[PDB]
Amino acid sequence: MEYSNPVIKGFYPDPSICRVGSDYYLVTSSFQYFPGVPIFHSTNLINWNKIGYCLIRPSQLMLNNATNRSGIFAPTLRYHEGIFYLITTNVTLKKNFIVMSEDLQGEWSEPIWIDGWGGIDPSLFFDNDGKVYITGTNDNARGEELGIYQAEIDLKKGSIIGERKLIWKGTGGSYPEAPHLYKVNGWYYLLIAEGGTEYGHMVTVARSKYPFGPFESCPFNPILTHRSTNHPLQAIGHADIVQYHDGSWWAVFHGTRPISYPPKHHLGRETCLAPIKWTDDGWPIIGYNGRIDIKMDAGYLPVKEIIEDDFNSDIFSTDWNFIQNPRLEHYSLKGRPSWLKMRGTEKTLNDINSPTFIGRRQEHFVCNVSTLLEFKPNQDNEEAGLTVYMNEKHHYEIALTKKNGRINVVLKKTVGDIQVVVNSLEYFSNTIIFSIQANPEEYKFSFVDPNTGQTYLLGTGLTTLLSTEVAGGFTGVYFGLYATGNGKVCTAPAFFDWFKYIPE
Amino acid sequence: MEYSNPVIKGFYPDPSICRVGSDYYLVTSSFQYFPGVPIFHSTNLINWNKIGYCLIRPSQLMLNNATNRSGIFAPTLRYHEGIFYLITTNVTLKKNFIVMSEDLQGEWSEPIWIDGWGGIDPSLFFDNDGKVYITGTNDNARGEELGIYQAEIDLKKGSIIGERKLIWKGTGGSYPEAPHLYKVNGWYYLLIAEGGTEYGHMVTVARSKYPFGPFESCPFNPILTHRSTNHPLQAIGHADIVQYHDGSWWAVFHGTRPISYPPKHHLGRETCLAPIKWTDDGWPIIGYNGRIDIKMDAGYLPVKEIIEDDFNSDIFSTDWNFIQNPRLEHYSLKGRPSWLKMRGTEKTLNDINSPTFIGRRQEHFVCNVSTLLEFKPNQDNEEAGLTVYMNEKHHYEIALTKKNGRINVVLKKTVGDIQVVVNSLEYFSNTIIFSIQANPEEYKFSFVDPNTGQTYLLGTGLTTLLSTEVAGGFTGVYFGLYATGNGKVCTAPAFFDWFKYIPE
Ligand SMILES: OC[C@@H]1O[C@H](O)[C@H](O)[C@H]1O
Ligand SMILES: OC[C@@H]1O[C@H](O)[C@H](O)[C@H]1O
Ligand SMILES: O[C@@H]1[C@@H](O)[C@@H](O)OC[C@H]1O
Ligand SMILES: O[C@@H]1[C@@H](O)[C@@H](O)OC[C@H]1O
Ligand SMILES: O[C@@H]1[C@@H](O)[C@H](O)OC[C@H]1O
Ligand SMILES: O[C@@H]1[C@@H](O)[C@H](O)OC[C@H]1O
Ligand SMILES: O[C@@H]1[C@@H](O)[C@H](O)OC[C@H]1O
Ligand SMILES: O[C@@H]1[C@@H](O)[C@H](O)OC[C@H]1O
Ligand SMILES: [Ca+2]
Ligand SMILES: [Ca+2]
Repeated sequence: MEYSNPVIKGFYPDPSICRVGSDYYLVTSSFQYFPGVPIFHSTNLINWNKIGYCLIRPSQLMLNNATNRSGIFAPTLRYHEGIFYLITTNVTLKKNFIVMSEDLQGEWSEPIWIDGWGGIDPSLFFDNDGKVYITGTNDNARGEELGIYQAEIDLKKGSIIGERKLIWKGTGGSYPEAPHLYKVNGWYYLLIAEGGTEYGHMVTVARSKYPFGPFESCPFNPILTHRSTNHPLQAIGHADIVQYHDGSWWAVFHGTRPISYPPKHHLGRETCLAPIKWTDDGWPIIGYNGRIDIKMDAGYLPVKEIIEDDFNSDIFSTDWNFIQNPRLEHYSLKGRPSWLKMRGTEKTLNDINSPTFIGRRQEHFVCNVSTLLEFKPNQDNEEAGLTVYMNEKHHYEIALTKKNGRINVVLKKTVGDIQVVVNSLEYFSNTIIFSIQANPEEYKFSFVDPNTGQTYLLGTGLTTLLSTEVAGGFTGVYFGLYATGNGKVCTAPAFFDWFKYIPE
Repeated sequence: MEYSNPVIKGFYPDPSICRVGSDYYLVTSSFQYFPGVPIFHSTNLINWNKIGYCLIRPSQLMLNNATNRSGIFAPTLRYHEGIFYLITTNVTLKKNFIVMSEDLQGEWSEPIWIDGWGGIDPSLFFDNDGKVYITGTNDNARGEELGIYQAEIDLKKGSIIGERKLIWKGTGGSYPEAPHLYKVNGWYYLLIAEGGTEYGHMVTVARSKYPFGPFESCPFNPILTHRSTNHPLQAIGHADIVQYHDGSWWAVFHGTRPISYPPKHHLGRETCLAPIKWTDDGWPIIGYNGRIDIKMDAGYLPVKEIIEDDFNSDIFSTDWNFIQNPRLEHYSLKGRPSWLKMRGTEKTLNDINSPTFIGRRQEHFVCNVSTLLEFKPNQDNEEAGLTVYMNEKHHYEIALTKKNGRINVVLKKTVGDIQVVVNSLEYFSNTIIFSIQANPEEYKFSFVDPNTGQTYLLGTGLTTLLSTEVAGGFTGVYFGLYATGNGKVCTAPAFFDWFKYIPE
């Protein structure tokens, strides 16, 4: 039996996994998007269902001034004696913290801030003797030696017990990070990432008889990498290990699916799965001797996407994210029941600090995305539409607006410093359907006059100008609904009737 | 004593070196640019002077349909018994060939085509017993096994002697290439590149008692790489070894100087230098145990850029290149003596097949480039100016043109599918000076009214939107003079009085 990588497609980086009984839970990083830290459930490690998010209240998730280069970095999920612990860094705050839950169907606790614990990629390990360890990276603010640092932790207080110790510098790759500590068959294993989360990414491992070392580097490090290969999966690493309930061992990790030359990726880093074998001499081997594939052998794992939101519910679906903390008063499912009402502010998609926007990840190279908008702009600056969005300097949008007192449909692009109106046509109806067809190379932007059903191709745009390599940051493309007054508050409401996401 | 890498700055990839007495000669790849294969001279390996080019006649260099993804790939330079041999691939023709010279101050021979020898990166080795070997890569057209292939060669006939043999697959990195064979202290060394010429690039070496193997992989391969590091020099490899006349050993190779995040480079791949040490057990060590730096120890090498062309000469300087084979009738230094006259055709900078353009490499992150143009366009399509050019889809230009019968100075950009006029101002003089200030992050485009000396900032543009990572291909930015009729022949001549390139 076979499965395909990635197992969670689209922008789902830094996967951390946690087993409870015969069920599995997984979390990913979310940067500037709100709510933060998607959480998934699976029974077979292959098929994952999003249960919701971990950070859903402003007290848990302060994203003022966050961008796709900041906000929430790698989260780690652990379970002990009926309690889930989620530990992560808000890089904008420069703070590490824990939230807790006894029930993933309910909400998580207020943050327990870990004072004086710096760096990114905090992790927790519950040792068999009852001791709890926090492991993490060098603190940049301080200017510490690159490497992996560890201490005992008191979980109630969120405070370190005893001394913080450097435990391993790694094999010598850049950015030693993503540390997780495990104990298997009497050995402590320290699993890390090196090389940076781009084309040099790799997984390395060390072991010791003691939780604080000394750690011996695995003689066949790195144990997983696609560096220096032209494989369709690239930038592989940031791994977390699980033992399935049949006793077999597996790792989750992220990778990219770049296209073009030099390689460029626009779907973000995506969650992948590979089996682990243990050597006779007590080392883990990931995948096919340190390499993985798109099609993989499922071993004994039990093998087994059209999304349509008509805005009938007064609760937002779990597909939606906002750019930073939403200004709640600017979105309404109740103002006009069965529609989403959005109120544009002075902020545009070129601005980092909460523009009026709600969006969902692009999770497929080939898909069709559409929405119906009612919008009657009162003034020339006023605009609402559908965006393909990577960050504040890299986005395309098809929108209704006004120019010299005439309503126009426009295709607009921001790429770096370039802000261009690509095409503009007069439009004569109160509602419009926007439709975007995505393929690996380009987006095609069309609009439909709803009453006639007549379709019009407005223009196209390249996927590669939205790629991470071009745009910067750590994220993937989103499709979003937005409104703006382009420097002034928008005086006209935007009403979106529905949103459809149809993969090939 | 110290030197700085790169030793030849700007677009100078795939360096191959050749010693004759106490003097040294070096060649680099040139892709679609004409003339092709720059050749340099040095006495100390650090300071290189361009002597000219190897491929200067249309018979030697057929570039119709060549782009920055094709044309001339890696060249290798060798010397034997008073004759220089340059061997390379024209990827557009899909042909390998040799040109010969007994005097680098004169021209090279007609091509000797090596029939049936495919792949890229051909190399020559003159064995101590008089035998001559050609070494190269797998032939893609055929669909051969990746690896390094070798045969004996008859140099007069350009034909293989005996059998072509696979000699090494490399260590397992992608694209095993750049092979060179050497014989040192009774061992044959086969030096190659693996990992691709991007962030996974590395140098590996194998040895044998016999020229055709079996080859043993060096136990500490790779012997040079910056993969998985955040060093300012990246993508290092494609090395060629020389023994200096004091007996010390050195390698030349290329690397990039990327900026931003993810890393992006716009100066092309640049030629670097590092020392070699030989181990007691007979293996070469490059640089500081397989890593190199911007500042390097010069050992015993004897340690030791404003370019102004006023077009007084009726011969083009060695700084200038054209896009493919120039249409000679469209450039003149004699029509108006002391000026360069250019005649624009229907072809624009967006077209691959010889637009009217002459250009020189950007060789510094910080520099000021300028020219004076006399241009009186007769029609709206007609345009001449100064370009910052990476390839046909990635270039910025400041130019004089006509719109609705008014002369305007414009800043124009092509980035992927985006073609935009960024700024446009009416202009009232027959001549104009264009001035571009480059820094690592951006180009600033100004014009000067020559008689008044008044300067006007027209706009700016990002370096990263011209980077190789964004644009594609294998080259670096050029600054160019150009003219076009934008779909029609230009009916007005363009006269450029001078060109100045002033590094910081
Ligand atoms: O995803 C953001 C950062 O990149 C690396 O994957 C690191 O482990 C993580 O915190
Ligand atoms: O520069 C073009 C090609 O890239 C690699 O450096 C290869 O060796 C060369 O022929
Ligand atoms: O892997 C990442 C690295 O490449 C850098 O860009 O930022 C922090 C690290 O997590
Ligand atoms: O190293 C190069 C590789 O990465 C690819 O892009 O093209 C041919 C090779 O020479
Ligand atoms: O912090 C609280 C959390 O502990 C509980 O689970 O749900 C409600 C929250 O306010
Ligand atoms: O009994 C458990 C079994 O399900 C599996 O082997 O994983 C660990 C064991 O504790
Ligand atoms: O091919 C000729 C070359 O061999 C000679 O060196 O210079 C003139 C060329 O025409
Ligand atoms: O005599 C030569 C010397 O200059 C140097 O050691 O390089 C090789 C020798 O042949
Ligand atoms: Ca509805
Ligand atoms: Ca002159």
